[PDB]
Amino acid sequence: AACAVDAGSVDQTVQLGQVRTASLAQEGATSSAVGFNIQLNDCDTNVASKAAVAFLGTAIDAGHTNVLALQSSAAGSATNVGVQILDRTGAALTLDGATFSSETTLNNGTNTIPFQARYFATGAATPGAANADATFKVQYQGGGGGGANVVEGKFHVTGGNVTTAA
Repeated sequence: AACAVDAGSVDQTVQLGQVRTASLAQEGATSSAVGFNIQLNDCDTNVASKAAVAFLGTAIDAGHTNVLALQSSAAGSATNVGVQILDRTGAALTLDGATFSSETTLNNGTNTIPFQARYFATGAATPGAANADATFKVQYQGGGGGGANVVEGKFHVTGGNVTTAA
């Protein structure tokens, strides 16, 4: 409660564009990264000096706990690729709702915590839609153990497509 999550951040979406299978041909290949942020308003640094964000979603498998599984689709979604959420240090965050981003240091009032989303291949990707969803929670570093916003934010990736094309 040191801050409030901006309503525009509480339910938001990133679109990653179109990716070639040739660009996701082996584990660890990545698509281009697109930025987003979590905006906090009305921050009171009497209460908290720093904020961080954790993300929860279904991971693609046990060996890739920081890769978000894609939603199924009638036409067949891409396989061997999911979505990563990168914090300000470039690290992809484990999607267990308990692995927090590095901290953003706050001023009073409005602050933005920067992130990126990208596709990450776990193998040789195959073509199809590549949409994903996650939830997020904001935690503060402040007195008495800090605090947390009671809101559960929603993050979405839509408009994504993996194709086999030149």
